[PDB]
Amino acid sequence: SSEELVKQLMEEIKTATEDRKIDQEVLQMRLSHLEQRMVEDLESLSTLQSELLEKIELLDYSSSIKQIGENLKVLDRSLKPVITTVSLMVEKVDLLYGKA
Amino acid sequence: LSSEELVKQLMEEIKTATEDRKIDQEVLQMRLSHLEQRMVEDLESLSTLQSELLEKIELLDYSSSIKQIGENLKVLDRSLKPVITTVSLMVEKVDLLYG
Amino acid sequence: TLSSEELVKQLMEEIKTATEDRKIDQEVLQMRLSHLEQRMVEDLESLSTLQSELLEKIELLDYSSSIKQIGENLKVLDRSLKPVITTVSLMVEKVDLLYGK
Amino acid sequence: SSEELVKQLMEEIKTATEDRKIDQEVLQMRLSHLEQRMVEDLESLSTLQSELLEKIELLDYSSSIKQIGENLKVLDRSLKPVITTVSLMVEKVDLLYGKAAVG
Repeated sequence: SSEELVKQLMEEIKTATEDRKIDQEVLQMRLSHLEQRMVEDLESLSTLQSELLEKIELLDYSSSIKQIGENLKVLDRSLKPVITTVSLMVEKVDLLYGKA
Repeated sequence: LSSEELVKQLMEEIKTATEDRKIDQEVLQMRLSHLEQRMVEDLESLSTLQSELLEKIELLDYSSSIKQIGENLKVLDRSLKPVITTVSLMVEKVDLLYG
Repeated sequence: TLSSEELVKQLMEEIKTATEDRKIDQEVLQMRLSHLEQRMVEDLESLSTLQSELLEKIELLDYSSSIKQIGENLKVLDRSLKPVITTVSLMVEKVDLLYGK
Repeated sequence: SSEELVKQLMEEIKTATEDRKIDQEVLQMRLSHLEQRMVEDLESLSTLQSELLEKIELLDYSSSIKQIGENLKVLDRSLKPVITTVSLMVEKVDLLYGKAAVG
């Protein structure tokens, strides 16, 4: 019963090492689940992030707005000569109208 | 200092250490599950925010307003120098008729 | 030179030093997960903030009205010019006919 | 078969201890893989977000759109007299055209 206490105990360590074997199964099951959920979800986020990027570059109107701006400055330029050419016609027409 | 008493001491040392290791394992299982639940909670939030960025950014669509302005700017261009030039011609033609 | 009783006692001091060291080793594996959770919590918090700060910035970059106005003002300036263009248009038809004779 | 039992038990404990030592090393190894994957993925999201913060600044036309609004108002104000002036002048051309047209 000292030699039967060693008997029982060698069965406990056999028992406990079987338990530990399953305990380590469950652990791998939770680890893998986290790793797989991390790529499903940290990945999913990256898609949308990049889908947003697409639309940000599809709503770049810097070129259209630079151009509108520049076309408006051409008109505003041609105002100078226009007023000049009109003012010379006014006196010309004023002269014919006084000497008709 | 018996043998049957000293095997029993070692029996309870091992029994304890086995109880300890089990707990350690259940602690680790809980911490892994907690981390995964927290990560999911916090990503679902970010994931929602990013969908409302996808919509909200359509506020920055001006494609149509911008085409209409490009065209009205052509209309203005035809409304100025080409008109004056025909007027200057016209005044030239009247001027001769009075000669 | 190995009494059964003496091998047991040696096994108990052995096991005792292994149960202490097993303890420290497990506390480190535990705190590895606490450290990673925190790291993840902090970085996702920062992400979330920027996301909100981006949302506020999109609202500060809506010049949709300010563009519609320029769109309209410009329609108004063009409409303001049709009457004079018509007048010139008619006078030119009349003058060119007389000049061509 | 007292000392030879202890010596057998000791061997069972040795194989149990060393199996555990390895399971710990295997766990430490998956944890390092987890730590490195998590950090690499979070650094990517943080990279891609700060690239987002920059691209969106390209849609800040405020400076341009003020200048457009400004340059238009000028033109619109600067044209009001030019319409008036050409309208009076074209009426006078009319009155001159009438006489030239009968004579």
